[PDB]
Amino acid sequence: MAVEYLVDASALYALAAHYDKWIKHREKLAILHLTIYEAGNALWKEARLGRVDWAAASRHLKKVLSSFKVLEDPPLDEVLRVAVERGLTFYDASYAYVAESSGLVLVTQDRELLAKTKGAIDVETLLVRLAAQ
Amino acid sequence: GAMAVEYLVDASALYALAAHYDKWIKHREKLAILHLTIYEAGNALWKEARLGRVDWAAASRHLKKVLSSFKVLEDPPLDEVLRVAVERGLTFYDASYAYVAESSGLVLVTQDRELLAKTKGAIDVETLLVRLAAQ
Amino acid sequence: MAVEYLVDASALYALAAHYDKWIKHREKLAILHLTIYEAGNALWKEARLGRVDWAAASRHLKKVLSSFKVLEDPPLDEVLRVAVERGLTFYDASYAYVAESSGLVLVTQDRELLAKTKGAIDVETLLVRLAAQ
Amino acid sequence: AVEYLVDASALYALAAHYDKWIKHREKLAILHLTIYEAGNALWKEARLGRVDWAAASRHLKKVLSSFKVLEDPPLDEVLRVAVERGLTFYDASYAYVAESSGLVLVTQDRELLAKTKGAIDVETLLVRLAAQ
Ligand SMILES: [Cl-]
Ligand SMILES: [Cl-]
Repeated sequence: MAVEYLVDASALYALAAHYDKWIKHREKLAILHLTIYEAGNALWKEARLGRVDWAAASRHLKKVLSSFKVLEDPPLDEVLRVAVERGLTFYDASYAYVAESSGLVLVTQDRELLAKTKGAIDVETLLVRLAAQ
Repeated sequence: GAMAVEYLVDASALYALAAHYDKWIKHREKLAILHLTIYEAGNALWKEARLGRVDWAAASRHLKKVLSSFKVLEDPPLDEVLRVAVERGLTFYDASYAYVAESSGLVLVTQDRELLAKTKGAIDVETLLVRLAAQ
Repeated sequence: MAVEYLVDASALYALAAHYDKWIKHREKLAILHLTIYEAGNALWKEARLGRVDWAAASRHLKKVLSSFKVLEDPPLDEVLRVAVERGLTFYDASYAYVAESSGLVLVTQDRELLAKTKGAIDVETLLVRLAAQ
Repeated sequence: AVEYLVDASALYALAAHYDKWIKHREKLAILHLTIYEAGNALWKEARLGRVDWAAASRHLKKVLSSFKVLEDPPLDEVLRVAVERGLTFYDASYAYVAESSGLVLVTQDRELLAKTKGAIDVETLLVRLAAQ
């Protein structure tokens, strides 16, 4: 119990393939309402370019996302400031803001975020940390 | 959640409405947005700031208040939306709106012509304003 | 003209892994100027997401793009008309207009563009055709 | 000759200040990309209700045609500029050409103004032409 990591869309995407390795740790994981849509839009672009099992895959992504705790939305107010100050998009900035102000570890697969978010790690790093418990 | 909601407002509409507070404020219980709406409105203001909007900060505070006035619905099932996306040739983001409006029997208010076309019962901000003026 | 096919970003991106299969038919393969940027952006997103071999891969992509002939830019007002009438992005509409306008076969991996561009085909269909020659 | 490389956000604003720069056109160039980005912005406005999109598309055609068009950069290079300076491949494309070509990047994008040596905005470009 008690959230420790905030997972963004590219991290969630990577994680969907290691279900077993982390579900037992699902209590330490969270996302934003935003992630659901971003994961969806990414699955959508794949179906647009030919992914055949998009439907089945769509069900599995749904199951993966259901495993996570969902945090409250950050104030648009603050996020914009962080986006303007760090050269991030409003989307990425939302994760950086919530992670730092909430004292959480931001798991992302983006190189820009890892570098502009204090304490940010990648999916792999998250895995070693979880396996060590 | 609530139930006095008749309209689902999207980012493009919300943005237009932001400059017509008075005409709809007293009807607020009738309008709703999705969580996604918060980020989309933000991303739009963000782009203006990136392009040199002087008052982005002040404007962000205003946009914030405007958003606080709306009821926020629950997130839709991912798979359903993806299907609507694929079927009507919409982005997953825009399909989230079409699905929720039609699934809940709500009127989608959008400024996007494509959405108006593929979402049954959808109206634009102007149409929304007239309907409110008469009630 | 000897050119028969207009290849877009999604087509071009896949084609890059079947170099030998089309390189001999190259003089029948063309792209738009936009194609360069779109392809570079796709690789960029991959690097932003942790693609280690992005330095070397960008070189392979350059070579790939160099094998294609580059068509002249379409009229903005025409491309917009198509984008608005068929519900396509301006970028996508470009390919639709040029291909149909020039009597070429649009090769796209985008279901949306296939369904909306008269004669459009996918990469697989392109290969089988070149195979018959 | 060419002195300034104008991107999409800049090209778009300048389209309202035609008389202020035509006579200076030969000093103005874009990328092939600039055509697609401009058209995509008008498309968004048309999608969002703009009524005079057809007419507006013609004026944009004329404006865009008044600019020389540089050769496409080595996808090779550009990518590097973008990874290092945290830009997108599109923006980086402009930072590369202007620099590697000793041109002054003209952009309405704060992020680019700051990551491209000697880059200036629309207003800045307009005061200069006023002088010359
Ligand atoms: Cl960025
Ligand atoms: Cl679309």
